[PDB]
Amino acid sequence: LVPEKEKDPKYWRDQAQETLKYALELQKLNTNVAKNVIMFLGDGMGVSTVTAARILKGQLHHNPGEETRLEMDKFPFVALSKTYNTNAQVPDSAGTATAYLCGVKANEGTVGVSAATERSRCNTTQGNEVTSILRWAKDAGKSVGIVTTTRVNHATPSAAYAHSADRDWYSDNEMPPEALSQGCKDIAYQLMHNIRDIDVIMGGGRKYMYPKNKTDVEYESDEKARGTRLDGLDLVDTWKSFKPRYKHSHFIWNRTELLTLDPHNVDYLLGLFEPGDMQYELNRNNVTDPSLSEMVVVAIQILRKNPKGFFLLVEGGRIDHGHHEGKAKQALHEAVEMDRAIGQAGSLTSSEDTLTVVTADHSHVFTFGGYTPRGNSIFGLAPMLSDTDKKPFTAILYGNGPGYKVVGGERENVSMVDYAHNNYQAQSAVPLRHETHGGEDVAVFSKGPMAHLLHGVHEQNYVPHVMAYAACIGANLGHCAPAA
Amino acid sequence: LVPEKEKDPKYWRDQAQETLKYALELQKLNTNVAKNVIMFLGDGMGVSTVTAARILKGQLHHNPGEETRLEMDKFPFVALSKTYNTNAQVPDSAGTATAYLCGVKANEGTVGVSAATERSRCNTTQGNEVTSILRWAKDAGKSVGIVTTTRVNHATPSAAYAHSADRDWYSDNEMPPEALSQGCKDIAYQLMHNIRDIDVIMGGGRKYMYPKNKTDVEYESDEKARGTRLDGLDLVDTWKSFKPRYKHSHFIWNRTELLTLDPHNVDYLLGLFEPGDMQYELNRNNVTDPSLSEMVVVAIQILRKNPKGFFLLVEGGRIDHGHHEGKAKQALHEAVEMDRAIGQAGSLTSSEDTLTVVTADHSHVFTFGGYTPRGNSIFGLAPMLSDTDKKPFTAILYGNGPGYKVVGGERENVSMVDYAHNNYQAQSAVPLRHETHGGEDVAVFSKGPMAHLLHGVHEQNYVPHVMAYAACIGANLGHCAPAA
Amino acid sequence: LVPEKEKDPKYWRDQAQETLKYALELQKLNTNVAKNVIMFLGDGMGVSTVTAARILKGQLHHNPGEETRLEMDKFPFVALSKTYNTNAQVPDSAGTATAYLCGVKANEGTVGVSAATERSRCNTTQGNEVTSILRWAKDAGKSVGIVTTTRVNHATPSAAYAHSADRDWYSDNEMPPEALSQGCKDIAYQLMHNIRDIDVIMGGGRKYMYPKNKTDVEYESDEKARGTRLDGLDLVDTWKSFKPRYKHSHFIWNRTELLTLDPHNVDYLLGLFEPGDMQYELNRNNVTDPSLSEMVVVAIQILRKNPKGFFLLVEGGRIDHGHHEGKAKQALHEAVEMDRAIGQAGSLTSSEDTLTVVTADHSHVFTFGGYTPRGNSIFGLAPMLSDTDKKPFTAILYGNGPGYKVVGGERENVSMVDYAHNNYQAQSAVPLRHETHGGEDVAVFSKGPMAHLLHGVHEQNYVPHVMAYAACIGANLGHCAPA
Amino acid sequence: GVSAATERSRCNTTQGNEVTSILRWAKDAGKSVGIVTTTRVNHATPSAAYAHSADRDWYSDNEMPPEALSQGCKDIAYQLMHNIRDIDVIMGGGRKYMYPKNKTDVEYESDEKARGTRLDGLDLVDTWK
Ligand SMILES: *[C@@H]1O[C@H](CO)[C@@H](O[C@@H]2O[C@H](CO)[C@@H](O)[C@H](O)[C@H]2NC(C)=O)[C@H](O)[C@H]1NC(C)=O
Ligand SMILES: *[C@@H]1O[C@H](CO)[C@@H](O[C@@H]2O[C@H](CO)[C@@H](O)[C@H](O)[C@H]2NC(C)=O)[C@H](O)[C@H]1NC(C)=O
Ligand SMILES: *[C@@H]1O[C@H](CO)[C@@H](O[C@@H]2O[C@H](CO)[C@@H](O)[C@H](O)[C@H]2NC(C)=O)[C@H](O)[C@H]1NC(C)=O
Ligand SMILES: *[C@@H]1O[C@H](CO)[C@@H](O[C@@H]2O[C@H](CO)[C@@H](O)[C@H](O)[C@H]2NC(C)=O)[C@H](O)[C@H]1NC(C)=O
Ligand SMILES: *[C@@H]1O[C@H](CO)[C@@H](O[C@@H]2O[C@H](CO)[C@@H](O)[C@H](O)[C@H]2NC(C)=O)[C@H](O)[C@H]1NC(C)=O
Ligand SMILES: *[C@@H]1O[C@H](CO)[C@@H](O[C@@H]2O[C@H](CO)[C@@H](O)[C@H](O)[C@H]2NC(C)=O)[C@H](O)[C@H]1NC(C)=O
Ligand SMILES: *[C@@H]1O[C@H](CO)[C@@H](O)[C@H](O)[C@H]1NC(C)=O
Ligand SMILES: *[C@@H]1O[C@H](CO)[C@@H](O)[C@H](O)[C@H]1NC(C)=O
Ligand SMILES: *[C@@H]1O[C@H](CO)[C@@H](O)[C@H](O)[C@H]1NC(C)=O
Ligand SMILES: *[C@@H]1O[C@H](CO)[C@@H](O)[C@H](O)[C@H]1NC(C)=O
Ligand SMILES: *[C@@H]1O[C@H](CO)[C@@H](O)[C@H](O)[C@H]1NC(C)=O
Ligand SMILES: *[C@@H]1O[C@H](CO)[C@@H](O)[C@H](O)[C@H]1NC(C)=O
Ligand SMILES: *[C@@H]1O[C@H](CO)[C@@H](O)[C@H](O)[C@H]1NC(C)=O
Ligand SMILES: [Ca+2]
Ligand SMILES: [Ca+2]
Ligand SMILES: [Ca+2]
Ligand SMILES: [Mg+2]
Ligand SMILES: [Mg+2]
Ligand SMILES: [Mg+2]
Ligand SMILES: [Mg+2]
Ligand SMILES: [Zn+2]
Ligand SMILES: [Zn+2]
Ligand SMILES: [Zn+2]
Ligand SMILES: [Zn+2]
Ligand SMILES: [Zn+2]
Repeated sequence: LVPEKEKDPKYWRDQAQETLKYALELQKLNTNVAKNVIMFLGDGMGVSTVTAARILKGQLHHNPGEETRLEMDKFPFVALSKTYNTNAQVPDSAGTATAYLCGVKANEGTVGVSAATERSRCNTTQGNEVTSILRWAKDAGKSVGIVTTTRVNHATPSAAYAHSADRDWYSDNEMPPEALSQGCKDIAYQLMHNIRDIDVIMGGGRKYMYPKNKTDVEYESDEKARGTRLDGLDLVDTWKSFKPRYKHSHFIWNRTELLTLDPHNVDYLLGLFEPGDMQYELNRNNVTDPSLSEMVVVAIQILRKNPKGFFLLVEGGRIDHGHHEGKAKQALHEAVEMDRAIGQAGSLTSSEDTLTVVTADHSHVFTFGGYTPRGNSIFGLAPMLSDTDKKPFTAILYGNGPGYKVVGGERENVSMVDYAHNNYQAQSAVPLRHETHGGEDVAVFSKGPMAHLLHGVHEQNYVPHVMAYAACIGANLGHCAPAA
Repeated sequence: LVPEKEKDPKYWRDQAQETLKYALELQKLNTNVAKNVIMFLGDGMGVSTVTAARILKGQLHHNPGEETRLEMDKFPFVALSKTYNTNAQVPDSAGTATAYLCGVKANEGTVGVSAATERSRCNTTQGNEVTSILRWAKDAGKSVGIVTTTRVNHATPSAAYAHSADRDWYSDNEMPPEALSQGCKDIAYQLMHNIRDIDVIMGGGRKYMYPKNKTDVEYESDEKARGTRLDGLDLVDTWKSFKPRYKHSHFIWNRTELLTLDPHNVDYLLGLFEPGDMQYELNRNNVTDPSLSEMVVVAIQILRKNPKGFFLLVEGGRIDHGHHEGKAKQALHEAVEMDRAIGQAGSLTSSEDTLTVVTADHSHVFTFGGYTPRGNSIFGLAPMLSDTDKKPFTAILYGNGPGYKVVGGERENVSMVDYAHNNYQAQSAVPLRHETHGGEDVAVFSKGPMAHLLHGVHEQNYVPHVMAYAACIGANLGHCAPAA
Repeated sequence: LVPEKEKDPKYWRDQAQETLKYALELQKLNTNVAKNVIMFLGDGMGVSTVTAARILKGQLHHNPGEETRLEMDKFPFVALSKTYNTNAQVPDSAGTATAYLCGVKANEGTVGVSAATERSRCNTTQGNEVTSILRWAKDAGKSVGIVTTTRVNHATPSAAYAHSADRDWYSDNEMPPEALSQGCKDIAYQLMHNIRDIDVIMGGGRKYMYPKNKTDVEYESDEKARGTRLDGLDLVDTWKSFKPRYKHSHFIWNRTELLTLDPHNVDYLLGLFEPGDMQYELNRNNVTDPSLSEMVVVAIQILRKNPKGFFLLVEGGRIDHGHHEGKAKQALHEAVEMDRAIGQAGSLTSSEDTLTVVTADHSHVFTFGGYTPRGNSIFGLAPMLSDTDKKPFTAILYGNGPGYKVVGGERENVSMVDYAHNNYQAQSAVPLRHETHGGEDVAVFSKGPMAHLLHGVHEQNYVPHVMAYAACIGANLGHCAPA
Repeated sequence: GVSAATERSRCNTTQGNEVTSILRWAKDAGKSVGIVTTTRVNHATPSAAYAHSADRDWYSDNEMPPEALSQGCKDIAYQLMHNIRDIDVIMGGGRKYMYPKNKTDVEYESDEKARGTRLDGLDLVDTWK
């Protein structure tokens, strides 16, 4: 396409020199204290997904896109995060979360607990618990919030509150007899009982909260949507019970109630907007379900009221799922939506006292190549046909996953399919049920007080140690001590 | 494997708080002036490549691998660089090196010219040349060196001294008639003539220097190692004839003469170690050819004589050819070999005066992931088998290229083959003759003075401006005016 | 030009539909309490002036410019403000200030008093004083700050603390002895003595604080910089004196001191960076003198301490000087600089508890136009030459001012002149020493709590009344009324 | 600090029956707060300003029966530093309940009976700063 302004060297020079001046002003560091702390987590947002979703974002504005700036791009400080679990080389959603929430690396498949546990053997839990930064914030006075698009007892959000030996123990319904009978209690149970004054909780998981076979508020006619608690416990009610009566506690289940609440009025909030995982944003109901930006806006309004500050984890957690499904147009629109939410937060707070980290737990085997010309749709085709099998190919290609498609001994001629569809699954090399995670590092975008402390190549479990220090919470208290 | 020390949460807590202590000390920025600037370019060294190579270095020491620190991993300041070309969303090795060496972004396939130059069109070069940091540093009075493992007129180093409308014009042999008509000389010519006192040149490409059909000094029988020049010019000899009279000038071609040189006592070196590209470090002749770290060290020793400092450019540029061949084992080893060069360079210069920026031009469609357990070999296999055709797969997989191996509509059973061999090509999604570049972002690593200025998610063309500012060369001399 | 995307109707429809989608969501009105209040005041930044300024900001980035968004362009709520003074159809710098700061229109020439007072007559200042929103806000226990690129006692910042029957009475040197004997105080004396705890005061006007003939600290070889107080008073030392017992006061005078500051250690700041008016942004000493954005940042960094909130007045006051001189490139660069400063104010505060308001006191007779093509430089020429005298002309043109040039009965052919130059005076219709104000309306831009209350075409006095209601300060404070 | 649902020395009946004191209400509204007594500062009377316990006897953990500690409740001295962490003025007695078991006293260095008591090993004076 070649924009006309970009053929002028003065353009590229002027631009780089402006960039330089800013980097010269960034030498005055922010050594304030983090009153508030916010962490964004694109589940599965590796470095390649960041780029592809920057392109996507701008392309939704009829710009070439590669020139575009994400909201996460504007963060002054970036670093790289080594993401392997003690258990495995190519890590998982949960043990990574124990790293970047609890400050301790752990075995795959285990939340809230250290490496001294094995997965699914349950007596190995006690004495091997590590508490998260969300627990550190609450014990410090702050308000704590969790916002996600996955089940609020899924792998990423659990390690903010739970301590399980298996990520799969959503309720007692999916536990084995042994773990139950050995005393262990489900993630959905631990959401309500480990920290009982979690100010904001928003996401999915309505069906893990209600007594078995109880109908759903949204879908009566759906059986798989029905309750699963073998406890017979109404955990929505167990929740309302654990909050004082002279404080306003609201439980909502749809968008309309969400955009109806008065934030200066409510004290505790539980929004459970689907039985399990929430909608893809391409798939959402503008009526019944809210967006992630909507959840995050209201969440910060409630949590802003605490004068001690607050801590808010936000999981753009459905990015992982679009990739696992091999449906990249889903993964990428999911990531753009978590960027819209990042934008919102920066508008509702101030760089001067709020430390914001955007990062990923791990990455996927999502690539895009093919020498595509400037501005070529990210879901478009590489510019000419294969050197080998003489058929065209997509710019996006996966390393493994369900896109593998050899229609009769040869690979699909994607010219008369719709690669531009929402549920198109780009080809991969190894067919599988699901696409796997990637071992490559992920970036760490930091803004606000003490953000520069996230530098270089670090281990993933360094991430919450930085934040805890900046907000004078947790184990190290030096950034507030007069001894510093 | 799950190492024992790593089961104690004290272990990780102690490590992060170690890392936290280091991070606080970096609050004392290094505001010195860059006496010397050394830039390590790894042709095609994507984020995923760096991580995979970090593991391999550690696995060559029989450590688990994932917990290793490459030499480049020890740089304090990491950033993400946006790689796209004005022309091409997925860029090439030429127009990116215009950007990270001249600070201007260009069209794919051109070097040292603005985007107002159209590829292969010679009459569009005049008036659109843009000079390089290597030029800016000669003009400030420094020693300038180029040390690559590709040809010394390959697209990457050629952007440092040349201004050419097609990466492909190696000699005048490879130039169309009307391009010679119109007047613009080949690259090999420009290497000798544009900047006629380059202090160190070293790498491949010897055949491009000698006139057509002239037996190579090393490969006397080989017919493709003969010179290519219709010029008739002996450019090794022209290189000698430009240099000042009472200064000692040397031209080497085998590894032995390199180490016999006494650096304290040579002023102008030219080492041409192969008729074309130097061979992969795995096929390196201990006898006839030096390694990157051997070329680098001898180079630095000749350059630190100049009291005004030196700019060195080092390209570990067979990383790109590695991935392009699908031979992940080649490219990873190149990457590690370039890391060894980074350590050598570090122990021959001081941080207090030497800004060392390490980055890449672009990435590749190289991924790894298979849920491989901790310590797994990087070239090894994924633990359990494909859900869709029950065959095994390698943890390393490509998005395209020559690893696509269907053996009858079924995809090759790799339990049958040596998936750990050097020239083994991991499988790909789309069969192409050559694996393609990836359009995602690449890391920048920086240590030494002003290194904290390479900080965010920035355009690729930003890099040489930081370097030129740090060093008080080129356009913005502001780091050296009276302004402390 | 004609960018490639703008040829496609989907582009313009997608664009509108997202502009509309945002417009809907803005229906959930922000009714919070303005903890902090920030007012940005572009002196002379009329409506024509901010269209040209938005071109300029984007043209700096090598864009065509017209599609660029300023920072204030991003505020949700726009209004038109009727600027007329009470004895002047085309208003002045000071009497408007009485309106948009004190909520009361007044006569041209007078700060901080009502329309009862006649100019240069002190014996009508007696008992005709109106207080400003700075006073009202301080009176409710907020920190308050003034940050300007004119003198800190110029016409516009003097409406926040002074009640002076003549905007010329900068110090007592400039006052007729007839008024000194009626017993009035110069604005500079009034700064330090009326509201004695203003937390930040930043700008020009240093020479009015030191005693007469006193050699100046920055430009000492020069006597138009020397002290002017006949009082013999040292109001920098007088300023340090009225501060509470255990509080840190500074007084800084150069840019190095401004960024050395630790805003966790400075309760009262005073910063006087030039003897008189500060240097145009395009002329400024990178080293001795701070930009407007630099001053706004550490001003907010200090005032963020106070837990009750703060009020801050920011005046980009040198746009008026730029137009008055006919030098559009200075006036437009001053406007862009204040925009930068408006962007900074957005990242250091949050729109949930901060109402910020961007406006101008009045406009100028600055126009621009001549069927220029798209992307044409704002300081460039119309495409065709005058069909009458066959000579080029500049897109930017003035109603009056020093721009008028006739070289021997002949209007100046301008291809022969550097009309892009930082001091070029684009041609006018009536020559004058200084170009004049405009009597047209000026926009208001408001973001944050109760910002939607600045809504239509209102009188100019109505502005601080909305700011005061929303921050629960001053005379009407039913927005906090436990109901 | 507990309602009438709690039962004395039955720890697991604390959660959900805490009631907060006027001292807490006052700090929550921004007032400075102080507690000056001549008894120990974790004695019955002042403790109701900050603590919520099921037995007044639980001055430090050294006095707590283990199943109380097992069920997680913290001793009153602990709660004095942790519950409201900005009590402006705390004056009175109870120095021994603030330091780890057997640290001699700053004032009576040769008293058996005056050594620290904390099995937490904690220095609650530093905890407090
Ligand atoms: C969102 O949830 C609210 C529940 O508060 C729904 O409103 C209720 O709808 C039922 C069905 O007619 C009424 O009997 C209730 O009186 C309503 N309550 C309130 C507070 O309005 C609402 O319909 C839901 N919206 C959607 C789209 O499902
Ligand atoms: C891949 O598919 C395309 C289209 O399905 C094939 O190309 C078309 O062949 C028909 C045959 O008459 C033409 O009418 C079309 O114009 C062709 N082009 C397109 C874009 O439709 C193509 O040959 C197929 N190639 C392989 C290797 O399968
Ligand atoms: C490395 O290069 C040197 C120089 O080209 C080689 O040495 C030459 O050997 C012949 C044999 O008679 C002599 O006549 C030349 O004069 C020698 N030159 C010099 C400079 O000594 C040497 O053989 C080469 N070694 C390898 C391993 O290739
Ligand atoms: C993939 O190849 C492997 C090895 O070539 C097959 O596995 C072996 O097959 C032989 C057949 O005689 C058995 O005796 C071995 O016990 C098998 N296992 C191993 C570990 O060697 C395997 O069946 C092939 N799978 C497919 C789907 O083709
Ligand atoms: C900015 O102001 C500071 C302080 O007003 C100046 O520092 C003075 O430096 C001289 C030496 O050059 C000392 O003798 C003085 O004692 C310092 N002043 C004070 C008040 O301590 C500084 O030189 C000024 N810088 C510029 C660029 O104008
Ligand atoms: C306005 O000035 C321009 C020059 O700045 C005049 O144009 C030149 O006129 C001479 C002869 O009169 C020609 O030789 C040149 O080629 C013209 N062009 C330039 C760029 O110099 C123009 O005629 C003047 N017009 C009026 C009405 O005064
Ligand atoms: C847990 O129970 C199992 C019974 O299968 C036993 O073998 C194991 O030793 C127990 N673990 C511990 C830590 O006691
Ligand atoms: C949401 O509203 C838009 C209005 O433009 C409509 O086109 C869209 O179909 C609605 N949502 C979905 C999921 O379709
Ligand atoms: C560049 O060369 C071509 C080759 O003949 C010529 O046709 C063309 O006109 C030249 N470019 C311009 C701008 O004239
Ligand atoms: C290089 O030399 C080492 C020992 O010096 C030898 O063991 C190795 O096999 C050689 N490698 C090649 C590729 O020639
Ligand atoms: C007060 O103002 C009047 C205006 O009519 C003037 O004549 C008179 O002299 C003033 N007062 C004094 C004491 O001069
Ligand atoms: C201000 O600094 C810049 C450095 O980039 C320089 O180019 C410019 O000329 C300087 N101008 C003044 C007036 O100091
Ligand atoms: C207290 O403990 C007893 C057994 O020690 C238990 O049965 C009872 O349920 C507990 N109380 C509560 C309120 O859970
Ligand atoms: Ca719903
Ligand atoms: Ca050789
Ligand atoms: Ca000055
Ligand atoms: Mg997840
Ligand atoms: Mg190369
Ligand atoms: Mg003014
Ligand atoms: Mg008592
Ligand atoms: Zn995940
Ligand atoms: Zn996952
Ligand atoms: Zn390359
Ligand atoms: Zn004015
Ligand atoms: Zn004016």
